[PDB]
Amino acid sequence: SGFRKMAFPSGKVEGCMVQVTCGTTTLNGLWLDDVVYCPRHVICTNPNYEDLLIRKSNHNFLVQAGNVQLRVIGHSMQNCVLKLKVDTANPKTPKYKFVRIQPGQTFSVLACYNGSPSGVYQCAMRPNFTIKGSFLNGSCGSVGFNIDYDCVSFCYMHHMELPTGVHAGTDLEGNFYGPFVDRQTAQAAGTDTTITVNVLAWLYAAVINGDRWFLNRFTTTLNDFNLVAMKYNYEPLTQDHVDILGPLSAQTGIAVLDMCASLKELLQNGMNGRTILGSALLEDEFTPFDVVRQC
Amino acid sequence: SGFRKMAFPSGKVEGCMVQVTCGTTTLNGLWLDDVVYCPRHVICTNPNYEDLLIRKSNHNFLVQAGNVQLRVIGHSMQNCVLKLKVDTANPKTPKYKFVRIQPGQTFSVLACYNGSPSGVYQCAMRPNFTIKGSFLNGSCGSVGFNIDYDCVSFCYMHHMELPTGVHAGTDLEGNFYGPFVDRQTAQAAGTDTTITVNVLAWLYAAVINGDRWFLNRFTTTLNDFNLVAMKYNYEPLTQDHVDILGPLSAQTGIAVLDMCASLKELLQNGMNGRTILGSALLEDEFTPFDVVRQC
Ligand SMILES: *C(=O)c1ccc(OCc2ccccc2)cc1F
Ligand SMILES: *C(=O)c1ccc(OCc2ccccc2)cc1F
Ligand SMILES: [Br-]
Ligand SMILES: [Mg+2]
Ligand SMILES: [Mg+2]
Repeated sequence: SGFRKMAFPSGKVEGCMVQVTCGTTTLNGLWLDDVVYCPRHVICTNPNYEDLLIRKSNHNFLVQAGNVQLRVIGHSMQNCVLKLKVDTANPKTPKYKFVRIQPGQTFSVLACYNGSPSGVYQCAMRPNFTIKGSFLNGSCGSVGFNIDYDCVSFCYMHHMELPTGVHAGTDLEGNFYGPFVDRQTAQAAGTDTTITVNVLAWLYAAVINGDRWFLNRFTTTLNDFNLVAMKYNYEPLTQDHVDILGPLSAQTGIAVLDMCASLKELLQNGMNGRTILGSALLEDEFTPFDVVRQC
Repeated sequence: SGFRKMAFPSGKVEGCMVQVTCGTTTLNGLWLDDVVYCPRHVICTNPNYEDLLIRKSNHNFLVQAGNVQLRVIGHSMQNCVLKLKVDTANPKTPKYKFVRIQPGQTFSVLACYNGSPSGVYQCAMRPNFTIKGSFLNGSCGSVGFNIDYDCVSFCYMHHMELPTGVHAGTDLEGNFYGPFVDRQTAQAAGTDTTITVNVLAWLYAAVINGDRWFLNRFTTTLNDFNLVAMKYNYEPLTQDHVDILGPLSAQTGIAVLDMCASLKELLQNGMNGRTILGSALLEDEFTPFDVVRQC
């Protein structure tokens, strides 16, 4: 029993983190096989990164894997990341993939400074393509990931913090999540919404854990629910979301539309001072998979 | 910016987790140098563990470090843990200590099943010596730890789940946290209280992150505050707690007793639908050190 914000074990990723310095700029890099990936921000001083990279030599890049220096033998830019070929393949390279996630999905973040991992925590990609992370100066290049069996699916590299305190980054192919750019502008996060399918998954988690006070005998229609969800700034719930919640509906014996009626009531009346799984608000950063994995 | 429940990187501990089987009972063990530590529960079938262990041979213990079997060459019981001497020292042994923590302190938990790490999350030792963990069948032997520089301070080994869904375990010397025993009784968690110094540290974290709506011009006395804290089931705040909060008080320019007046108001009036650091309730599982580490 119990339900916590649970991250994946970070060992396999810790073995891949390195430090990258170019000029007076230092940040984190990801060392997989004979390639080090890092944000192209490291060559900064409306910049034109194509020019900046042409004006650079392999010897301008100091790559340090702990107490060992790696020799850069080739550099190239892939969108907003840099690929630095090095003369040494990482002996700790796990089986891995580069995957881009969808809004509503979760991933574990290994916050790193000067190539040294500092902490690990769970994050969700918000509907507005930001993440509510925890990052200080020097965290550029920290990566987010999931694990399936033995394979590390990298999905996020950290770049910048937006004015509202939220964070923006790219996939490992260097393509930004959301309408953000790696330069100094007035860019701000767009209006966010609540991830409805996740709130429902979390309600199932509560039931599985013996928290049932919010349940009711009623059942609603998918239409009538979405009419209420939109009013409260919730994402629309689709039939695919219902099918995805299938396994949890079976384990608990509560039909999805039955749970949706409980959610509707919670939106319209609040919690009346009660809590669900130790929370006084509806949590939406647990996916259906996250619940099954932990329950 | 940002504030998350952040665990320590688990790599150094992942390399120490093994599987231990005796009879049809399998659970997790901690392999450090040439010793494997695990709960004495593994020799179970008001048991008398001294008898049970006398009736066992080194060959009755199957220890598997991944795909490699370890040969047990000696066994002994230290309170509620077992020490299984093996013919092979763990080459991945980090610098480590066995430390017992105080109620109110936090630690990272690496939940493990069949010797395989599954997830990592942050926990606090409650005033009643339970932890609100996330553990399923097979999690016996999962460990909690902190990291200081390169040294892993192990502080918890998981044993059992209590009726209310909370968890009880021991330090690595086999001594239980709280008045719990490793046998089947009606034992239940005692009444819990809120960790006041932690709530204050978390309020400082909010201020450091730009959440200031709860602040007020007032300041209270340590006496007058504790009179209110006791009413709301909060731990007493001591002058040592005030001194510990010193660094955060300096960084923010808010005297501790000034923050205590904000806390008093929050207890007496609630949050009026607002949130602090994304929470609608007063969070008490962040220590002052946790805040400094992350802010
Ligand atoms: C770190 O990797 C990183 C990446 C992108 C950033 O974008 C904002 C910015 C501001 C000023 C100059 C260039 C880019 C910031 C970072 F820290
Ligand atoms: C796992 O390691 C473990 C340890 C102690 C436990 O105590 C409860 C109990 C119940 C029945 C027989 C013996 C002990 C339970 C565990 F799972
Ligand atoms: Br909350
Ligand atoms: Mg219902
Ligand atoms: Mg005040």
